[PDB]
Amino acid sequence: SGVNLPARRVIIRTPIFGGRPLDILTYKQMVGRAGRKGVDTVGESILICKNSEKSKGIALLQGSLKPVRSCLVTGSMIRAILEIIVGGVASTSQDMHTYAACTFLAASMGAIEACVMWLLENEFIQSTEKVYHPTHLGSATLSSSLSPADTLDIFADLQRAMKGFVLENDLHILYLVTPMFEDWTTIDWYRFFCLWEKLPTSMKRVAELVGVEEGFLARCVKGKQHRQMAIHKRFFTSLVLLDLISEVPLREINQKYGCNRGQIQSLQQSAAVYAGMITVFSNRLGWHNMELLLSQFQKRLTFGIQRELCDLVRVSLLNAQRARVLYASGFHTVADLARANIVEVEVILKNAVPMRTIWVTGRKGLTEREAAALIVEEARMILQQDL
Amino acid sequence: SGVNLPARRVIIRTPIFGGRPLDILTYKQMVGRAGRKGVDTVGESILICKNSEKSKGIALLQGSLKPVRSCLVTGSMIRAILEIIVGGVASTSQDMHTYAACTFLAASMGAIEACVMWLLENEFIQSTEKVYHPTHLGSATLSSSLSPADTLDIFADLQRAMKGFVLENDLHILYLVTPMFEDWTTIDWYRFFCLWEKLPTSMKRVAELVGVEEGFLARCVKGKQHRQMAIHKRFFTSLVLLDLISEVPLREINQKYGCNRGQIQSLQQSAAVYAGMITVFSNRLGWHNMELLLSQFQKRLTFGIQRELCDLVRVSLLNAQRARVLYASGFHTVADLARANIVEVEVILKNAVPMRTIWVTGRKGLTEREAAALIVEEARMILQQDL
Repeated sequence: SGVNLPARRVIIRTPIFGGRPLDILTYKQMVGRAGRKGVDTVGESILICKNSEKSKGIALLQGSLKPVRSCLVTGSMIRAILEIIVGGVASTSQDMHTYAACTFLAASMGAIEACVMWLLENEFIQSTEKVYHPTHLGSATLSSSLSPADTLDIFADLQRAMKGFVLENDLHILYLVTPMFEDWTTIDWYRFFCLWEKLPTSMKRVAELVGVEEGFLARCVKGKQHRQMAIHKRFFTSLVLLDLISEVPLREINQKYGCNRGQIQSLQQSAAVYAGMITVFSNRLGWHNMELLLSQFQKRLTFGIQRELCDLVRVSLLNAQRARVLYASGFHTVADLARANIVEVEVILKNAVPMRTIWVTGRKGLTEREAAALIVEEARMILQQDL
Repeated sequence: SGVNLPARRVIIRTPIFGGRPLDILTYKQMVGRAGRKGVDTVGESILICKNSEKSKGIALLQGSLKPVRSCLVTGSMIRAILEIIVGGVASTSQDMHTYAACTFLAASMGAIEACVMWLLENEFIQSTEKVYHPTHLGSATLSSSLSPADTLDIFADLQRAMKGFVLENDLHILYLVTPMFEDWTTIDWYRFFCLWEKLPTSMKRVAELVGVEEGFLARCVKGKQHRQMAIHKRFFTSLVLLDLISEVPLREINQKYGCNRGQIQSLQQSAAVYAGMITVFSNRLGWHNMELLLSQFQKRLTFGIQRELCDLVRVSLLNAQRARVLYASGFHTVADLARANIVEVEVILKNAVPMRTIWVTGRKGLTEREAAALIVEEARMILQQDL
């Protein structure tokens, strides 16, 4: 499903992918890369099958991808009506019924009117004379683009930071921006136990405040609760993210956290969007103090930087190390970095090694002389374009 | 200052005792045991002196006992007038001034009336038309026989356990009954730090609730606050006492807690009186809840037993082991221990070894057959005498 990777021959190992048979939908694009335009006159695919698996394998060759559905109580439809009656375009209930006539479900050929009552129960909409008007929680969910199923928990979770908050460490702030657990990595309980003990006094206070138990953490799982399970994995996700924003080596996290670099950036990119949705959610809800703490946490989770390098990182070619080594060069803001001597940044960028050898996302490789010039050149354009 | 120990010769090491010159008062009784009555016709005392210390040493010989004082703002006088006007005997202020004419200070030959004003400020006394009446705090302090200086802190300390309490472990209850630190032992910070880490999760919750800091505990003292000092040493006294009421061996405490067995009994006997004063203090103050929790903690601290052996220990001949081994013999209460077979308790008492060899306080040594018969015989008298 990714970027086009042309190749003359395509080989598939088994019709069974991860213990399950290969889907036809992904199979069409699975082979579709075979044959380069204007270079290769013939492209081929060789699916590999054994014993009785050939009967299952051949079915994909003569099979066709399944027809599309609408997937529309349903959690994907609650947001649908919330997206229209909160924007103010559709107010009368009868006109809302015509919206359900405009969807994919209607065009394919009851509970739609019974689903707005679900929103009525959860304070998302106030009932008036029927003509519906959004509430403070309803308008905040739409602006931040969260699913209404998740918001009910967040609203009761963010409001539980009202009772008690810690500020020495970023853990409690990070705990409220970790999205979920999904299946981003396989947990290691014994490894978590050793990490649980070595945690400092400040961080252990956070866990008790959000429901994580010191007495039960990597203790009962060894010897053997869905909402309690979604909290412990949420805490582990927050522990990993705190090391990410501390700029610890990514290799070191592997040796310490058990999850490899592939699932780390697939989480810090996903958790950075969450911090960009909680911040907007708290902005529209009139929580000006909470928006202050989470305002800078979207930029920190994306790039794995500290507070110091937030301004340096604004240049698109400084991801996580090209700004740290540059920061030690006496350049602490992007304003005066834009005025750096061109020949000066060449030597400092040469060092710190863990002709197109330096890499920048989007333009493949680059040479050091050009990229260092691009560091200043991009900094020129930022200073006057935003003022 | 203890029990008489006659001897024909008494020899003293140095006039300097513990880095200070020896007092005259203790010197009269220092060698007064020399010469047995009706056995020794001559008793002698030989003080050993060196170099120039002989001039200081001879002052002991020709010295006379220092004249007595009264030591009577003064903390020992606040209790003096509280103890009388709260009993109802002295009410009028002029009669109180007459009482101050009856003291040792008066008979030896201004601020007496000013010390009442100290009691007025601290709510110990309500002011009426001057005729004075007790308050709820004033009548509770007298009955429990606590110094008014200590009560002001206890009342706030015991009202902080009002808001938050823990019950799974006996630590927080023990924290409210540890008297002070005095100079019962020399603290070991590094050993406490290792002990601080190995504390379970439940006990560490108590320390944060009473002012003890996980971050600062055997951390700053190594690298280098009187009320903060008196709390940490209070916590150590409560930490030691919990092992005492867990029936752990006293030898093991020495290897683990660093304080010798001599200072342990000098604490558990002193801390047992405190539990007998806090319980009475809470009784008169109308706190019927922790009067229940602290009711059994005077007997536990005196004998270093658990809850199970509270009834067995009522017999004066079962201190801390003679009841534990007897408890495992199927005898769990003093009611049915009174009906035990005489020959049965002989064999069980013979075992558990860590003719008059078994020892009982107050009667020197005893033989096993007599003492085992005394275990039952004392239990006979208790059953009907108390009913």
